[PDB]
Amino acid sequence: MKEFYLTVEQIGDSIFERYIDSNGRERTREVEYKPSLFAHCPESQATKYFDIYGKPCTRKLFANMRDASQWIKRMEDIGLEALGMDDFKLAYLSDTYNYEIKYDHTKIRVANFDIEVTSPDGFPEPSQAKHPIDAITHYDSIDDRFYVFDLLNSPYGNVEEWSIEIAAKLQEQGGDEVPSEIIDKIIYMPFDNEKELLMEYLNFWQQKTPVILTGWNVESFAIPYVYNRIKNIFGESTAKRLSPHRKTRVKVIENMYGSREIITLFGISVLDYIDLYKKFSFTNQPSYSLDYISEFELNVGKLKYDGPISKLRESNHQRYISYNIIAVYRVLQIDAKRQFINLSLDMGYYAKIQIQSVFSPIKTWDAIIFNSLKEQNKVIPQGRSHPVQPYPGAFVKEPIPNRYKYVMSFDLTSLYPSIIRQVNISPETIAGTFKVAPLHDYINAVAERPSDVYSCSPNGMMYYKDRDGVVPTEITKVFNQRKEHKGYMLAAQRNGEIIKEALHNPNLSVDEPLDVDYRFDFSDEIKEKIKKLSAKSLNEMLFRAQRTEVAGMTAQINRKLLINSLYGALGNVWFRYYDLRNATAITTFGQMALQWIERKVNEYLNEVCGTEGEAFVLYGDTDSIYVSADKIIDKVGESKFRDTNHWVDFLDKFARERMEPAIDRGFREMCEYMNNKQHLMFMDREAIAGPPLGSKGIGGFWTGKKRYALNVWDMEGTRYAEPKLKIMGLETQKSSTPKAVQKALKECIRRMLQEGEESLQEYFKEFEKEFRQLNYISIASVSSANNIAKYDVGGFPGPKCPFHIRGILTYNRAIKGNIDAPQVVEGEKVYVLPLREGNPFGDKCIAWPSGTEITDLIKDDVLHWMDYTVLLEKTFIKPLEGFTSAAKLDYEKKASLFDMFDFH
DNA sequence: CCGGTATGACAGCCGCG
DNA sequence: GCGGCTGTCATACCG
Repeated sequence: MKEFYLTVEQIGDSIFERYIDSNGRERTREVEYKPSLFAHCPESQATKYFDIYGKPCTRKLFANMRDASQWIKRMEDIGLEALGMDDFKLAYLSDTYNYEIKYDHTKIRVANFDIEVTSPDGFPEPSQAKHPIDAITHYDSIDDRFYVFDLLNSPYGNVEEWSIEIAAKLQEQGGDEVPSEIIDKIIYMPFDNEKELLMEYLNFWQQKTPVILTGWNVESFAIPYVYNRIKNIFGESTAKRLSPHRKTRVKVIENMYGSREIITLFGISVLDYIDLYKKFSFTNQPSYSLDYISEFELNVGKLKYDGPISKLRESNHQRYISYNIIAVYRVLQIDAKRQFINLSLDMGYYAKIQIQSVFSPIKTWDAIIFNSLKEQNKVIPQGRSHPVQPYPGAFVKEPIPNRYKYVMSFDLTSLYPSIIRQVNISPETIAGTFKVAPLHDYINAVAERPSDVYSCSPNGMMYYKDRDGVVPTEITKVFNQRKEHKGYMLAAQRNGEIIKEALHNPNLSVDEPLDVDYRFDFSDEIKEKIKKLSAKSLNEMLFRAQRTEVAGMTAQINRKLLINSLYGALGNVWFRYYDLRNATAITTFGQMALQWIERKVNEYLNEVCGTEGEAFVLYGDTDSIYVSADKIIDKVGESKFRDTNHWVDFLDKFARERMEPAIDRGFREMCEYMNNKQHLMFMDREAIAGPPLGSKGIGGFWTGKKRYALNVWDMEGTRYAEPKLKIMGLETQKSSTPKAVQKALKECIRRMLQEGEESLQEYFKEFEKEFRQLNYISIASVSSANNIAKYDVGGFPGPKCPFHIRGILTYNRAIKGNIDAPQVVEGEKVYVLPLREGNPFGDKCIAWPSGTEITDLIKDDVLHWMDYTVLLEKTFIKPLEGFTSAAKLDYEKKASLFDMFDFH
């Protein structure tokens, strides 16, 4: 097997590596690595090393890393450039592994653990770690076992041993519903005192030292609590043993608001699943607690207990231990579904970085490019501490707030990556500049042609058409690998079809699955002697065909993620290949591309419909245009179509045959006008919107920029049997909007587009009467709690104090003295409720932590004073007028027509 | 260490017989 | 004060 790294660290003049060797064993080694940095040299001096600009460089080899970094410092103090990879870990990875890394996850120790800490005085702060750790459940991926460490005696109670018999029983049989899947995998270890527990867990830690450390909030709680607990009882030297290299660092992470501290454990890659979820899930959640995310992903019911957390070990220790195990297991079930760990491994090895760096698009691309350039014997440029200034961005069209019956959308393919390739945008390819005219003049093509020899962007940038740019080449590569892994996935899909027919007529003798590649599809030379084989062997040849089929998509997804993350990296000042003018070029071209095609789509549709000057494109956002298909329908009449599906077919056929080539011809003209290297503005039909045929619905409406709703029938050649609502930017798609309200507004939107005015009025009328019977959680708004102390003046709302903050300061007055009550942590989101005049609180709102039921100390009175009428107006009625006034509909039986004009 | 533009809510300011 | 208008802040969205 091929050798691969696990963790990599720099300590002083030696790098510390953990790795799997040629025999599958986990090994560690200190290396006094000899790095190589690069300086500018005269022409006459010959080497094979050149920078990205094609300028000669001399490889300067250092004895140790101290000397290397001391030299960079000296180059700064005078005004010269120090070329090469300054991050010596990365340069080491590339040297030890100068080939395509193929990893085996089975050999990688992935640990996820969760601790329990009984704390009667509120949340147990990890910095102090003053309370005994009374439970640790530690799962090891290699062992496939759960290791349970259970404290039996503490200041907070003497408890009996946890029973694995009871833990298996049904909820109505004695509690604890630990699944059969993991019951055989639990290893239970009770302890007489805390010192024995921590010491045994630290010995356990030495034996099964995690390479990847995961869990929920593990970096902000579990790690720093365990480390500080051991440090305070035993000492720093004992606590530092959590690092296999015996080195730890206390790191202070600071946001734009607030500050906290984490512990770095050199020799361990920490992938907190909360951070892993937040980055890769691509959906904002009202709460980021484990129980809420588990509910979302796994559909698993509420993990319920009796009383508060701080009294659960004392009252039901059996349930206390079981809920610590399930908590670990939930993170395991989520990973089984989303694969965010395998993905972060697959991306990390591909780029040849340390796995924690995949949280940073910067570090990843910095290494992928570094790897390719290293083969070319090319030298990477120096990082320059560029200042921060926001460059211009995407174009968004202002839409007329109206109803729109029929809409066809058209989206461009990977717009920004495509722009980079089309114009050849890269640091070294910057050819020159030209005097620019207003963007409009380029959109309308009246301004003189920018250049006869160079590839151009509307911001005044010129790029060589003959050079192959470092950035564009590298993104073409990833684009090609994505394209190549279709030739592996679909190739297995061709082979997966003739298995059910192969097993339909088999002949058994000897199980002989001959070695033939699944990535490259089978030919008639192999297909002839593969169907007459054994019946039992066909199952294994299908099992490995499915293995390759998923593996093809797994790598394919990682390429798209890499594609989509490039632009953001190029726009980041801390990026090695960052250039202000280049990022401006990517974006301004996009501004042109969208408006250019808008101008072309209108001109084309005017010619075919006979009219002149009418606006067919209603809305355009970044890479997508929206076209009103009203006149196209009216051209053949609505009553001529039999069913809904018959007019969806018509617009689909029209887009395909008539509109696509018009779009295609328009962009080719733009490529020539700009003198670009390659035409890559491919725009294909996205969505087809409209009401049911013979119905009083409106089909779609806009209220403003980034706020619209459509009734979709087809999305890229896929016909929905039942129509889907594509709501974008409206309240129903916002995390702030209450749950019951969220669904009721969506239903109002559904009744608008599909059923008409009369139906909307009927639903709204009744949702008034039974509004008060709905759950109080489903009618509370959600907001992030930031800068609470900034507006806090002795527990009182200060100058310019927000509404959600005003609720937290009413909450603090309500929990006055009670250290048992749940706390509002800054950064964490909170539920918001309004309460009427005459309330026994002070202000007019109250806010409690999100994802939880409000405490019994105030639920007695809050569920009594909360103003529904104000809540009905603020969260439901006001947003509804937003929709209805824009759609030209009325939600209420009789409204005056005059109450729409601004008047005197 | 991946620009654009919406709504809610507050506070300054101007003219308000 | 009572609305209107506008700058600001905070939050959360669209690509």
